[PDB]
Amino acid sequence: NPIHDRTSDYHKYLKVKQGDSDLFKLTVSDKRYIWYNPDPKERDSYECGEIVSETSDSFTFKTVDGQDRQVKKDDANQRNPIKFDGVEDMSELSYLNEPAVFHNLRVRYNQDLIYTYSGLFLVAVNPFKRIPIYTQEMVDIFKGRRRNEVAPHIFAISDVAYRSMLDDRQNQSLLITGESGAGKTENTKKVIQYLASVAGRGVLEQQILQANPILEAFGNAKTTRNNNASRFGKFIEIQFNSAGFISGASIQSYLLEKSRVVFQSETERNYHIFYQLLAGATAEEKKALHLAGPESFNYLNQSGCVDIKGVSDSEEFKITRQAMDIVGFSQEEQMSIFKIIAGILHLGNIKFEKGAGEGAVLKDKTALNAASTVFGVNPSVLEKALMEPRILAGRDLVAQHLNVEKSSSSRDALVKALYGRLFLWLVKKINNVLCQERKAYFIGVLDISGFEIFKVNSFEQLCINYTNEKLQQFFNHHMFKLEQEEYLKEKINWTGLDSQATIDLIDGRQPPGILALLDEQSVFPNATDNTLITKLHSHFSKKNAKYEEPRFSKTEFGVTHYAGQVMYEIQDWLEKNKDPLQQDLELCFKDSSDNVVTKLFNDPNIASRKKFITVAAQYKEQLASLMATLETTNPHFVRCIIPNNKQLPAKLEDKVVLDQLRCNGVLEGIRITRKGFPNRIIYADFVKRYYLLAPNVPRDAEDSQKATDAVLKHLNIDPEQYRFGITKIFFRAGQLARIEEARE
Ligand SMILES: [Mg+2]
Repeated sequence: NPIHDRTSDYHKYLKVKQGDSDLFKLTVSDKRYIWYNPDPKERDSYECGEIVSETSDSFTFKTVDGQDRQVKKDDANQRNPIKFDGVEDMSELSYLNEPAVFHNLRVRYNQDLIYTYSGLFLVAVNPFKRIPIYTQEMVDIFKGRRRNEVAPHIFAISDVAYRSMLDDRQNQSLLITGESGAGKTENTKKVIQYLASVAGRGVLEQQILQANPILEAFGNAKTTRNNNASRFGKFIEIQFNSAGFISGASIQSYLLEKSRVVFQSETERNYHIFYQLLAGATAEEKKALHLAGPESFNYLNQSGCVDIKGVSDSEEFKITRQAMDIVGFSQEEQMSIFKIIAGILHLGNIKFEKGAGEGAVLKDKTALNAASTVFGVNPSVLEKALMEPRILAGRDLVAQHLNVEKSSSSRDALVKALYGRLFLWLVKKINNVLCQERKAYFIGVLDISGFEIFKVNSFEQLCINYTNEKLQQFFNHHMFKLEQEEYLKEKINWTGLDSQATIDLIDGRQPPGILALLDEQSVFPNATDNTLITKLHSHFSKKNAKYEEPRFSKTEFGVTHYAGQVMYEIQDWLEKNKDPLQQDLELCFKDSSDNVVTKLFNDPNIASRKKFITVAAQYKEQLASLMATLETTNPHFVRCIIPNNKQLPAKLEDKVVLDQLRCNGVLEGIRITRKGFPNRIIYADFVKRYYLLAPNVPRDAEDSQKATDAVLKHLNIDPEQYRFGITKIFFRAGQLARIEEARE
């Protein structure tokens, strides 16, 4: 049994290596240390100082290069005794200050132990290298094991959720969030791998597993932070019958980055599918789709990057086509998907020219025709809908001759609409195959970004930060409910409203919040960026404590989020909220001869947001349905963390890491925890380690509570620092570290 065989891969890769002995005496030391900042302007870079003496309210310590500093006891970050280095749950630490939390993570990360609990959270730090802990053999170890019987792992939280589903008869959710490159999608895939194995058996399992490469081909791209970045969020429901076997699955997607189709920043790529197609198509597909190399398409030849190191786009095309076969897209469906992809690239090569007054005409029709052929549309109808759309102006419908720039924007809008709708069609198609109208239970997995705070923040950042306000509020309420249950159950008296202001500033109706004011401006076609930002300042500047009008910028505003202030710029929000596409372009493509393209334009479930609503209103409603579903589940929270910004292994950077722990709720959770009784230990466990600290207890004394009390009395510990629970002693912060340091 690998859990008990210390030579196994389980022990080597997931545990701190255990020596011949764990006796208290091995770890005895008279040194006491403090974590301190060598430079006080760097709040989260620490070094270890040896305390050399103390007064009533201060410590004096030696810094690393020999200099005496002093610190008030009340301000000190004491270092946990060495036995605590490597513990599997931060809730086991006696000193719970920030550098002590970072130290335990780093100790573990130094041994390639990338998973560590913190109370309710599983903290997962990307190793940026392969560690072989996700094999079938590794799956089998976690089957049926309680959290406290096996090491931290995404498989163990997956098993606890599965058993809770079966035992409590309650749907479950796993919320997996964090920065780009942190590992969320890979962990999401491991949860699905795990459930398919413990609960599967089959062709349905295979289809559920193959849904993923399809959506990654279409919704992931190389960015500067991740070679395989997800540019859409997702919520996957894995469905079960009441006997606990997988019966189905459903996928909801969110915030697909449609703008990447038409523009990529330097060294970034477009969506993988465009390179796959070009690399992987047969000679006969290339000629039928009129394809050349990526250097021949404006939508793929601007960033300077068409290749990803270690990735073969033609081998990935094969993988994507195999996935499609297995889910059951027909050969004709697949061809039409590739026709849409090829036609977008052809659209992007249309070059608009001035032909007189502007004008915009097409002198070479080759790209127009190629696009028209592949989409099944009339090129003369496409041409006019692009450059001379008929516009309603009062009661008159008149063709307006657009100039080159508006013609080019309209073409871009068409491309983004084709891409967005195709993606939604793909999701619906996969759902039609996988989804069970009659599931008994589900485990839902959310894989989305945590808070996004960039150098520039725009409408999509406000959306995902609004989502993360809700999810952090949900976690807070959950944490409050479970802590009070724990204290109740052990009979111990100790005794997200916070998030509501920010949420109301964003989504309030009366008085109107930011999205309501955005939506109001959206019915006025001549409203501008300036009219919108002015309205926002008029309502909130100096009037709402979570908002800030900048000192100087005229296009930005600040929101105080859970994770700190975010500055947003409002350029183009009015356009983003309406997502406009000329009606003559809808009309052109509504009459397509292609059986996929017609759906993108004639099925109102795909072609339109529902009835009339804006993009913000739809985002608010989809978030409220998501929250409604999560509130019916027993949730589990996974916080993925990136160790540095360079995609390098073995380089865990304190400032990068701690900033994420502050943003994602981990440090706040600990700060709240550490105030009550954070260490709660099964009496027999306590006795088993500490019996030699007192006379006449019996390492296995049958009366565990009494023997615990014997040691506490013998050491004369202040009774205010502990509480006897029905099954555990509860300790205030620091107390257990002082017991660990007592004399044998
Ligand atoms: Mg991802």
